[PDB]
Amino acid sequence: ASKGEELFTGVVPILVELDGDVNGHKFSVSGEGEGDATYGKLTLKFICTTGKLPVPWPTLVTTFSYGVQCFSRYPDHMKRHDFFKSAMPEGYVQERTIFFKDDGNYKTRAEVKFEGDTLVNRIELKGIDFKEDGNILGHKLEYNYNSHNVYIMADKQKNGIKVNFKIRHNIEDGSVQLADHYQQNTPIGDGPVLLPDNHYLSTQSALSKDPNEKRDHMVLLEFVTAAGIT
Repeated sequence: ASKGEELFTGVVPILVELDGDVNGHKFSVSGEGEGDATYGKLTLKFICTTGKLPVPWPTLVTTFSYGVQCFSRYPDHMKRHDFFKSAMPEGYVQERTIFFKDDGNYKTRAEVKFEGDTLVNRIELKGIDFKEDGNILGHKLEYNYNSHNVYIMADKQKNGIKVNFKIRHNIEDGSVQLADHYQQNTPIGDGPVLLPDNHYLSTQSALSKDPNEKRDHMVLLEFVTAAGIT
């Protein structure tokens, strides 16, 4: 019904690459998996290629995925509102500032585009102002994830979208660390893109470990479905 969709009818290979620096600590992670937009589902495995990840794995989930929202299932009646797939194959730039409450912040820039037959997400991250005793550099986060809604509005002026949401990360003492996300997506290409009416993406994630894997790693399963328009 609209072009770009067609790239996503089957199961699509995903490549994720991140280079980061948090308070001066540098690290890289690579990830691979597959996305099925028909079901609204992603499976990804991430490996820290530089040793042991210096921040908790859960703090990077939205950066890696929250990272490939072109795999969202859009119900037929709101397929006119799917910015993410409409920007493909050329892709889009995704930028965020993520504010951890009472702590530092991540600033990220990513490019999400087709390189051949695989969808690749290449990311740069800088984090600063983190306390060495805080929930993040202290590694007090539980290894798990909650459900969140991700709110989307068009930004007519940038030919893109603005996205806001707050992540609730469970701390191992029973409290919650809030992570306020501000996001901006703009097409890499020249062509028209679909600028949406306000809606949101219902997102669920589950984190596990491959018990055969000796590297520091995260396995991520995620289900994402668009909603909010009648």
